Amino acid sequence: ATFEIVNRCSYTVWAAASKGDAALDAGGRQLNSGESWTINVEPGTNGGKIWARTDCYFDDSGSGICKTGDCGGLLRCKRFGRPPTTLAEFSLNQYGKDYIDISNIKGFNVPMDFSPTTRGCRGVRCAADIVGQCPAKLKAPGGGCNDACTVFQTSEYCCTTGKCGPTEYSRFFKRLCPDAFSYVLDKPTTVTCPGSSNYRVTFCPT
Repeated sequence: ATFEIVNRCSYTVWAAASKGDAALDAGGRQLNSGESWTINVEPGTNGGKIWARTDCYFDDSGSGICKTGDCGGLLRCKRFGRPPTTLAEFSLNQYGKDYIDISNIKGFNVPMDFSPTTRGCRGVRCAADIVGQCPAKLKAPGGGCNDACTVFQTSEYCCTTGKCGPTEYSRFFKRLCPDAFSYVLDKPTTVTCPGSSNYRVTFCPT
């Protein structure tokens, strides 16, 4: 499957792609304002994620640090990123279909649109100014808007017991972005697409 990652932000972002225990394609790359990077994700990839990283610094070996979404200090991510990170999530070729969604469960750092470039389904988007409107207690000093689990580490926010309900904090993310997961047990906003669809992830779509 092909995923065209486009940075429409006025600032540079370092795209990242991983399935948790391995990188997807090269795993990461710098995307200056306006640049597009197309990656190939193997069919059947389950639990894949694409996200943007901001304010990064990498040496010649590809090692460094990012203020948001840092993945073990690597340019080419092999693991998931450090919150806050707006997440484009997907599982491909799952019994004949693809499943995609955007999640704020791990916070929000950069606005994003995640849409198919092929026929059969609609896209999802979370482009509201979540960082600007972020509740004071969730603001990340390093940049972005943290999710409540990251900040408070409670069973309720992290849904540790598999039993949790919406909260003042999750409702904030849901109000600004109704089409993205605001907490673990949020009413699903997952989109079903034809198996083997292709996609485009656009940072700062509006």
